[PDB]
Amino acid sequence: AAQTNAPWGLARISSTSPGTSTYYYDESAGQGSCVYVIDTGIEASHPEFEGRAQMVKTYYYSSRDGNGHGTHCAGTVGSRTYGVAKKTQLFGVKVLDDNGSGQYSTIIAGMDFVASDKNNRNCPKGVVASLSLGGGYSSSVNSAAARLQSSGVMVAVAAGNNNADARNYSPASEPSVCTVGASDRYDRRSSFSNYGSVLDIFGPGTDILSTWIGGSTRSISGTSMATPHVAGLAAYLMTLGKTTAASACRYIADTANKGDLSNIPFGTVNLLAYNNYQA
Ligand SMILES: [Ca+2]
Repeated sequence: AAQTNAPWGLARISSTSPGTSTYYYDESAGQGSCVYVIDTGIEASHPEFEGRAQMVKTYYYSSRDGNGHGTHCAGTVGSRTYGVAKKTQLFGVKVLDDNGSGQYSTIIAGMDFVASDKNNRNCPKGVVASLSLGGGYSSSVNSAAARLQSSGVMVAVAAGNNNADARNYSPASEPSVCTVGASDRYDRRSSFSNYGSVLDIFGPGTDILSTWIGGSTRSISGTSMATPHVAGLAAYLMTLGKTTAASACRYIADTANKGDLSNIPFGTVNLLAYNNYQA
């Protein structure tokens, strides 16, 4: 399949080179996989989701995304126009309030919720979780992310936006998950992206067009935007049978575009997520 005039980040993850605008992907498009978006919620009624999105848990008085961030992330995972895995099922877990913040205890509870809830969902090709959140180092937050990954979910987490070593942030610093840095359309490390030996992969994170609340769209930037590109890529690859939840991060790193990013500090991977699709 070919989607012309796609958002630059979609075009980038199916290209060996920057500067193109068509997204190429196998038409299976993540069908039969599931992605949990653990964030501010998802505006499921948005047509871009085509009935494939649903809120499954909230820790607040409503399950509505009153912020937009979770809707944007979900859109990069799996919206029809802005998504990597255009046929995946999307499940929203609202651990962040409408101001975009959440207590670590609530975030931990939402991770444990996903580890159990996947047993209530039909995801024959596999389960992914996209965590575009984080704060300072917490061993409890890291151990919750580790449990989620151990349960058989491919966990993708944002590296953080501190232009610092991700070793000091959670869940970014949990070794066993897939920690995602951000790049821009000219293949630079995004100025704000964290770095360090705990990163597994980079994805597009600067000026990312996706869905927003009120049935709208907008471009925004962050490692929060890079993470759902990798989560959607994992779902896509698991539907194609190329990898499994336990192996997807390594598979993505093995098949990534290698050595092509600028402003990568010594000791940080220079790997950019790539779907290797050959039509
Ligand atoms: Ca890792």
